Amino acid sequence: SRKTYTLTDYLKNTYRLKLYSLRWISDHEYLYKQENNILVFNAEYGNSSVFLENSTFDEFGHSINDYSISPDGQFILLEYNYVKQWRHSYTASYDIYDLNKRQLITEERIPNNTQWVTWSPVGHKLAYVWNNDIYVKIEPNLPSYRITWTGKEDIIYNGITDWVYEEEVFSAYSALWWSPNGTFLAYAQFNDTEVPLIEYSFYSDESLQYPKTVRVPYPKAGAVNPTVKFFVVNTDSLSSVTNATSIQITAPASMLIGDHYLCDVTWATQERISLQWLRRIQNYSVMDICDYDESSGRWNCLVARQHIEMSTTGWVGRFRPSEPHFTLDGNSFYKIISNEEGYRHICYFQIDKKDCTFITKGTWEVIGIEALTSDYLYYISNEYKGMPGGRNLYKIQLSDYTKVTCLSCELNPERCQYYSVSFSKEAKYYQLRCSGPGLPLYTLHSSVNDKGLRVLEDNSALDKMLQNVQMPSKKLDFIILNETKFWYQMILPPHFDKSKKYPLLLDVYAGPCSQKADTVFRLNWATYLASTENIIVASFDGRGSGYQGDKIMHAINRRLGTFEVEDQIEAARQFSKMGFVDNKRIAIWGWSYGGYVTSMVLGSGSGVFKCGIAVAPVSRWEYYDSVYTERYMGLPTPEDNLDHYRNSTVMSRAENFKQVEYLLIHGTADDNVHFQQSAQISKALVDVGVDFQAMWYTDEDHGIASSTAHQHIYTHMSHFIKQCFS
Amino acid sequence: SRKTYTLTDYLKNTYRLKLYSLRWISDHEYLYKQENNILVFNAEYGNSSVFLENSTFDEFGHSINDYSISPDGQFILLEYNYVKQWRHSYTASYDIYDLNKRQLITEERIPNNTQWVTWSPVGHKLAYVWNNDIYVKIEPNLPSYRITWTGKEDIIYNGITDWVYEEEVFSAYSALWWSPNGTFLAYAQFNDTEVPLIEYSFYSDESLQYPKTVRVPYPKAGAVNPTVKFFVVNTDSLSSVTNATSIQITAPASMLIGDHYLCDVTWATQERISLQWLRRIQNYSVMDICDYDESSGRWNCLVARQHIEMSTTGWVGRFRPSEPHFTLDGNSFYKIISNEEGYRHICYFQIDKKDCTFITKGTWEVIGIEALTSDYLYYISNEYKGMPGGRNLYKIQLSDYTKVTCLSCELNPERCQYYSVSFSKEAKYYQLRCSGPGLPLYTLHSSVNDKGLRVLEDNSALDKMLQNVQMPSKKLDFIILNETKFWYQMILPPHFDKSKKYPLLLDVYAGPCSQKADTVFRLNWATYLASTENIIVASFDGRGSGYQGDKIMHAINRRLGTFEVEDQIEAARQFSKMGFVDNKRIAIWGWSYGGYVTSMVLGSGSGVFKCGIAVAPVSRWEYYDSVYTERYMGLPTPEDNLDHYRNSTVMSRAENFKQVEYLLIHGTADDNVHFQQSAQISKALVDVGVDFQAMWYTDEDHGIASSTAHQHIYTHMSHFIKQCFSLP
Ligand SMILES: N[C@@H](CC(=O)N1CCCCCN1C(=O)c1ccccc1)Cc1cc(F)c(F)cc1F
Ligand SMILES: N[C@@H](CC(=O)N1CCCCCN1C(=O)c1ccccc1)Cc1cc(F)c(F)cc1F
Repeated sequence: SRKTYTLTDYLKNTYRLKLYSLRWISDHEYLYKQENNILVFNAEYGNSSVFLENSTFDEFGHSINDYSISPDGQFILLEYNYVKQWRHSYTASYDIYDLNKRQLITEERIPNNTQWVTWSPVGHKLAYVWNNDIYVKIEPNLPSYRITWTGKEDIIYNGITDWVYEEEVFSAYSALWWSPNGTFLAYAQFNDTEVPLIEYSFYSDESLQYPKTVRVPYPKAGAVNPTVKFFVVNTDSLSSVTNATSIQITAPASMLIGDHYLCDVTWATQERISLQWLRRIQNYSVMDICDYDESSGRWNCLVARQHIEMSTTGWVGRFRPSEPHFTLDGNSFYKIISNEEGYRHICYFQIDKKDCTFITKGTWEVIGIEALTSDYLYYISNEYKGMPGGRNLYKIQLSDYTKVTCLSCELNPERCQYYSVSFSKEAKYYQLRCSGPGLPLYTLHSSVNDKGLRVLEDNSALDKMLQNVQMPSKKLDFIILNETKFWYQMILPPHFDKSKKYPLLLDVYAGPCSQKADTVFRLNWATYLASTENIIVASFDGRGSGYQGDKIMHAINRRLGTFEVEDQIEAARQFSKMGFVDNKRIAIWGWSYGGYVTSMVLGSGSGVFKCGIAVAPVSRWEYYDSVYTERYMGLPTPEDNLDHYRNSTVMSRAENFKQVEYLLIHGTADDNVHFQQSAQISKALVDVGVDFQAMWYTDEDHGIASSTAHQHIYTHMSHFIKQCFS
Repeated sequence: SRKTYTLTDYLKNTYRLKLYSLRWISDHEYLYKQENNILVFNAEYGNSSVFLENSTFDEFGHSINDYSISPDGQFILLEYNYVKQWRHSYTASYDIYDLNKRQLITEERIPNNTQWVTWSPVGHKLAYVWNNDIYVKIEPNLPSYRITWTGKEDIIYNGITDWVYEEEVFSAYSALWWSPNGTFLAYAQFNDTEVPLIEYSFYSDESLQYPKTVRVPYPKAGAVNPTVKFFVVNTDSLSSVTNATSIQITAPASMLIGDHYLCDVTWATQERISLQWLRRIQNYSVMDICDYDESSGRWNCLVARQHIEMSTTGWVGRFRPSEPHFTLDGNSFYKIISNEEGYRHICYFQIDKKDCTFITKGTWEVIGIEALTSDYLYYISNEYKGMPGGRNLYKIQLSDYTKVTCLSCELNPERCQYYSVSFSKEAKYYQLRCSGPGLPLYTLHSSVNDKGLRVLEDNSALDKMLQNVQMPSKKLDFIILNETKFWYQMILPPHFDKSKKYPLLLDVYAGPCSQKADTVFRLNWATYLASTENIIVASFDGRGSGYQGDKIMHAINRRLGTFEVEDQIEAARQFSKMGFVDNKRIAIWGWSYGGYVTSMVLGSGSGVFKCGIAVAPVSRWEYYDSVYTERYMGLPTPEDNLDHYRNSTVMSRAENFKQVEYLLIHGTADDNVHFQQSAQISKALVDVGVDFQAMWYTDEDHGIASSTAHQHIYTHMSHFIKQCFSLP
């Protein structure tokens, strides 16, 4: 009777989720990439027009992987020769096409191996980074102006982030921010001169005779950190004369006293820029608000405008201090910050008034501020039904905080409990995106009335296909631990009979401020495990998890590898007694932080797990990068937290692996969690004589994401799970 | 009923083979280390005396791992702070103890981190190498004389070999040879300046924050090779004046025309040194014989004394040209070289007469020349019973080649078919060492009559223990392939019943000039597999194997990865039809070259094997070192042999692993077969989508020999074999 969602269905993508990625180019229209051609839509009525033909670039000779249309609509940026670097960085080649004259610009071309390119927010200026230096192009076909002269590979970074700032703070390679009307181009500069280098072999294609040694400036816990400087250049004064003058914005003095980080940059108006700085001990941050001094030429940040955000229970912000959203005139702003009760809510600030006023409150949290008009502030929160794993769009009346309206809650409560949104330029319209618990549903709305204009994509195609297959169901609920509730989720096999006993796989991540129990619909490896292998796949959010208040999130401050691993153990202990769970067949797996936790759990000696898999695990915190590790662990010095750094390694628990079956997997070219970390785990297991399974993936990084490696690791892990369970 | 030889018995060494390692210090006495104390024995009667007390070094503060007594008997060299490097090289600290005055010498001490130390053959001079430079000490307590000033880590090596000369040509770190009475100290110097570097990560103890990158000058196939120079210094002219004058011995011109290697140095008399040179294409070698010119001060090598040794079927020598054994006056010498029929035999040379005369002949081979007197030449060969896997000591009368006597053959034919020997200084006595098929047996003999003086060690202790356990048996036999015989051996489970069907594990190495089928008694992993798991463990010697003549050994010249892998397949195919072998459960494993072969066999598509294990395998020849690879494969250039270099990779056979269960294992710090090789195998397997098992050993090298790693790999492989055979 009917088939199931098989491993091959997962690996080969037989059932695909349709999306509807649009890009607003104004307050009334958006672009819609349609594989071949790019269309422009009228939000109000839904009528479209071909903006760019599929055939426009046949005889280009190069495969284009992406394109960027100037705010103007006058030019289009073509990206090709894409070569991936880290999680966000990459280099490519670029050609600009003039839509005014259907020509391909041929002069003063952007160099090959360009590191980053971006239009100004208005008109058609360009800033790009090449050989670590910043360049500006006022017109697509005119010579470009060199802004920085200090770029040097692996040493001086202008306009682009070094390894740790990319991964841990800006989640981007770009370190340059244009002012709203494009007059100013602000940028950061990173000096990695004394940052040690992580080195590892990269074998490359078979033809390479000698393996290459990759070296990337990467500061591990407690090591020397990159240093940073911020600058602002006026792109209307480049003219031709001499080298552009970049005005630096320094300090704050409370930051200069020791190591610190630049952690946010947000333009407030044409002449006001805000900056957030974080001390190396990340429980204290400062926001400066700097104004352009037309007579002086410099930028001054009035101490009256300085705001301090600190924490006494932990670090500041979910992963870094949140970003400010300024009102039109730039004299006030809204920002998500922790409550006195420990819940993240929106607080209203006057740029020159120290105390703010919360506009939202309650035991739930604002996930993020989505749009600000002079009337309303739109935000996403998990307030609805009191479930931390749901997401809904709300709007709050700026003149009366009592008038808060939920805009997504009731649209289709059965199928939609997790939304994200995308507003037009002046928030006249917004696209709601529901991604669970039912199939994704994309809709378009107009802010004046909040009425739904139409359904953009309802995934009906996928729906027809999935009713021919025995799909698994998902249960989102909670259990109680010491007077506080903790949520969990279970992917249940089809025709789940609580009478029968099922094996159970604990899918874990559990890093600080994470969430594995939610209402999102997913087609993944767990779908296959439940549907075909009839394995229940659970996830639990214990101490340390986020979106539930600092009492739960900061529970692991300076204590990684303790409560989050114990709560995973307690959850499974509780699941085993549920009645539909086979005690004798409970397993655990995780990737990255999940791998760390999975390994700490298997070596805890609990005896609750038969077997487990850890993919690219951290094994000891001194091996991970400073910005992340230190944020939760402090410095690994005897005066600070070295003792716990030493008490929380997977290696120290080697002996207890005797009791379980373990699968350790790691990519050899992992630039993030160095192969080193699993190399030390295997060496410790060998030293006490415990047998285990292993698999290395040659040249794969932290994502083990090449087509073949991805297929191979899941296939390998599937064999492992079925064997431990049958 | 009784126990078996278990995996734990192997990993924990519960049944140990006793040895009797002696060291001759004269023609009448030898030393015998007895854990605590070192004794000196009188060969004639067997009476001993305590030479050095166990307690002599209690308050030394350092654990001593070895010691060397000067030829004199006057001093003793103490080795401590031993830190291993490659297969033979290491650094250590040294202290000299004066036995004349029971004192520990405290002045002008040998440096810490010394790379190599050796007494002169006579008296008590010392030569040692430190920071790549040569030093000489005329007296243990006097300032030493710096001989070389060019040493530079990883670049210029004086008196010590670089990585490839250590592994492939001299099998030692030492590159210095004293003359017979210690007057001259000859040495080689290696320049690795343009040799590329192999680089790999070394993780070290957990406390290392950032992994270290090791880099060692290592020339892969076809790359730039180290260059070499030979020198001779007179240690009686060091006196104090100035820097010692080292006299260089160059050429031969037939060698200087291109890349070449220094491949042997053998002193002939107090003033005559011989040297063998090998061209980079290793089918041609030249021997120079150089005499000290007292008036000139230099060394001249008379072209009349030059001898060429070349091969048209393959390379020269088993692994390099063999070494000469000179007669008293140094005007003649005996050397093992290939026959016109292709068999290695002893031939007699006049230093200035071009054509030699073979003194042994037949379809068997002389393994090595063991001792030369004015009367007789003592040698080891596999002549007896026509079995290439046996070893016996023979003596041939130098005045009449017809009088050859076998000295070991009949001593104990049932238990002993594999001997090695150790002669005293002037061959007055010799120690025979039997290592199979029965338990090892060590005996002492006197050459005058060849009578047995006494049994030194008969392993009776082990014998008592082994009769309480169900030990396996060993069968040495042959099968015929295309009119020629090929030997094999099988470790058979106890109470073997040819009626029952047994799973069979093919244990393979099969590199050029190797031999896995022999009469040696062994206690290893195969003993456990047969005794406890009742698995038959076989080994076969096919084309390319040695000790059976060049027709078989050179069969793979320029053709690695072809006939030796095919013959392994044919052997297993034949074994599967034997009647006591289960077709459905045949597996294969090998280490190193064995790993390469095992992988080529599993990827051949034969279907004969269900599963197999490859430990530290070579995967493509361009990744291995020049001296070894090129010897059998030529240069990897289109004009030469690049096509076969490309046709013989494990990676190209990836698709055929779909049919088998494969276990790939490699040490991440393997400086010999770089992890790189298995990294390319796994990446090729992943690319065609074939599932397999893997295990990396952090910081372990080509031997995966630390105590814990050794135990862990055998345990892991045992689980894999039992599961593939459906036991447990
Ligand atoms: N440093 C972590 C950054 C991180 O958690 N990010 C990026 C910064 C914003 C916070 C959310 N997070 C996401 O980018 C993300 C990263 C990794 C898994 C899921 C989601 C990445 C990370 C943490 C670890 F504990 C690992 F071992 C591996 C890893 F990549
Ligand atoms: N290069 C080889 C040197 C070698 O065979 N030696 C050293 C030089 C004298 C000839 C005999 N041989 C011995 O040292 C020895 C080494 C290894 C196994 C058996 C015997 C070593 C070797 C060859 C390979 F094909 C491997 F992949 C690994 C390896 F160690």
